[PDB]
Amino acid sequence: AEMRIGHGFDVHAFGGEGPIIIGGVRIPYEKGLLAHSDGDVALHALTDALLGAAALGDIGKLFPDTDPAFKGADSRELLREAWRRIQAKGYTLGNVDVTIIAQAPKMLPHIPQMRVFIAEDLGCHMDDVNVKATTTEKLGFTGMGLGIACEAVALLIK
Amino acid sequence: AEMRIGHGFDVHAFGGEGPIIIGGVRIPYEKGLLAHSDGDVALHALTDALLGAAALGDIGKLFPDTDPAFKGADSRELLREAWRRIQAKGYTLGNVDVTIIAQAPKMLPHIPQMRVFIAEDLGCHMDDVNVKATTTEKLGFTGMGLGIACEAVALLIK
Amino acid sequence: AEMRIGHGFDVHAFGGEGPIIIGGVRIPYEKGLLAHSDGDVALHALTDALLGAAALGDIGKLFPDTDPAFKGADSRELLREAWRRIQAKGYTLGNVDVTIIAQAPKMLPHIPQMRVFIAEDLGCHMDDVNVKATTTEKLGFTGMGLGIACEAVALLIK
Ligand SMILES: Nc1ccn([C@@H]2O[C@H](COP(=O)(O)OP(=O)(O)O)[C@@H](O)[C@H]2O)c(=O)n1
Ligand SMILES: Nc1ccn([C@@H]2O[C@H](COP(=O)(O)OP(=O)(O)O)[C@@H](O)[C@H]2O)c(=O)n1
Ligand SMILES: Nc1ccn([C@@H]2O[C@H](COP(=O)(O)OP(=O)(O)O)[C@@H](O)[C@H]2O)c(=O)n1
Ligand SMILES: CC(C)=CCC/C(C)=C/COP(=O)(O)OP(=O)(O)O
Ligand SMILES: [Mn+2]
Ligand SMILES: [Mn+2]
Ligand SMILES: [Mn+2]
Ligand SMILES: [Zn+2]
Ligand SMILES: [Zn+2]
Ligand SMILES: [Zn+2]
Repeated sequence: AEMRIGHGFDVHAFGGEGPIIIGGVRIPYEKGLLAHSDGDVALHALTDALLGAAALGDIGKLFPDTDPAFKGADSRELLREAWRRIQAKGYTLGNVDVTIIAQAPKMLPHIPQMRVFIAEDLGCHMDDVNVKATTTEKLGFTGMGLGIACEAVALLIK
Repeated sequence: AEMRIGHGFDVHAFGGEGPIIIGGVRIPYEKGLLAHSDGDVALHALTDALLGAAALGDIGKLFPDTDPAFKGADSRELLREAWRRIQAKGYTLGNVDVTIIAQAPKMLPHIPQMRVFIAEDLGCHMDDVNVKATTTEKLGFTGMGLGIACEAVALLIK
Repeated sequence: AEMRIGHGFDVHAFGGEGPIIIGGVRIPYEKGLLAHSDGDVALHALTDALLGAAALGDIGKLFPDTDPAFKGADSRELLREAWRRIQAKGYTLGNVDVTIIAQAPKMLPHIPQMRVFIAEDLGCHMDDVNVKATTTEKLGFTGMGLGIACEAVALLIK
């Protein structure tokens, strides 16, 4: 059994009306997130971490910012699709860990539901999906409420 | 033997008198770090990386920002406590890698002592604990001396 | 077979004439990168991820900012040298995943060539090297075109 590591990172800016979608979960907030998809940084970062582990590039590589094939869709579809590909190459999920970086809104109440979504989307047990949040103690663009960042790592098995 | 990956990230802002505690080590600096605990970003980030690998959430989940149980303590206690929990679920340490992001102070002289602390706190050999530092070449909130960031990754074995 | 995780992170600021070197690849851009070496954030971050996995510190530890031994060289040499050391301790490459964080230039056309370089430098198959890019949607120092950040993770086998 060969094992593979992956990393992902994403940022999206605030704009317009709430809510925001993070980890599939619709979360109420004063601002919404500017996006060409649904702006779900958590799932984008996770997808990159997963793809990178399977050495398949990134989301922008699999789903061009323009292309007809998979266009203007919600990030859960993109996640499921990438996982389809990652499995086609003969990988199963080791586990994933996600780190949301945001000053607000409060993510912790929504994390259990995010895990239901991700566990479903990758067809695994919840105990292989972990999600956290942190603030930057009001420092930097996230700390000064301009956007949200997210990091994810992934482990795969062949 | 099943293997598990984890990631952690933390930021704290400068304020008041030095010194700062980073990786358990008390380091002299003009400013100190604003915190509800001892503001040890290195250990916080490590703890999250470890917890995330064991799919146990984050420090804020285990030790609420308010709660009586483990209150206003130093981050080495929180680290040891989380490791107690991570072991209770039947995990041993693969290895940890930590990345301090700070313009100053200079971290490199203190890294050997940080590793003594962490290796003790997780009850392992030093050769399973790695710590680095980097500046952001004067860019961003860390680069403009407003705070310190840290990243950690962890590998666990069941 | 024991397995080891590593993480790396690097930033460099824009300045002077293009081009920039990223992942060994010379990429045309209006500004160049301020550096004591060639300012290759991608390879620096990768090297730290690799060294950290082998618990050998960071690049600044192996190659002091001043030292005669390996001085003012290009980052591919530093990468190859660190890999020599990492192998001397009895490690082979599991895989690496790299994440470039930059508003511009566009990295995606250059990624295939970056992988040729890294795969050569670590003497492995391309399918063990993954590289991505992302913008911070115009937010933060990278988003406001002041510099480039990069993250890397690495897996090693003993
Ligand atoms: N400096 C950069 C940044 C991104 N990219 C590519 O552009 C894509 C999308 O960039 P983005 O930062 O807007 O990512 P999204 O969160 O919008 O999907 C990435 O997935 C990469 O393929 C690039 O080629 N060079
Ligand atoms: N956007 C956010 C940020 C943090 N959190 C939670 O709040 C806790 C503490 O946040 P923090 O950024 O002040 O972390 P500390 O370094 O102060 O421990 C985290 O551990 C999460 O449980 C959240 O629910 N939503
Ligand atoms: N706060 C810090 C930052 C960096 N360092 C050390 O200084 C070295 C170089 O720092 P740097 O941010 O300029 O890294 P480069 O990208 O210039 O190689 C690091 O590799 C660390 O060894 C430190 O001791 N304390
Ligand atoms: C964990 C990672 C990837 C850290 C990199 C730091 C980063 C992207 C800072 C954003 O700039 P900023 O918020 O400091 O911009 P400014 O302070 O200029 O508003
Ligand atoms: Mn806090
Ligand atoms: Mn430097
Ligand atoms: Mn975008
Ligand atoms: Zn995105
Ligand atoms: Zn903290
Ligand atoms: Zn560098």
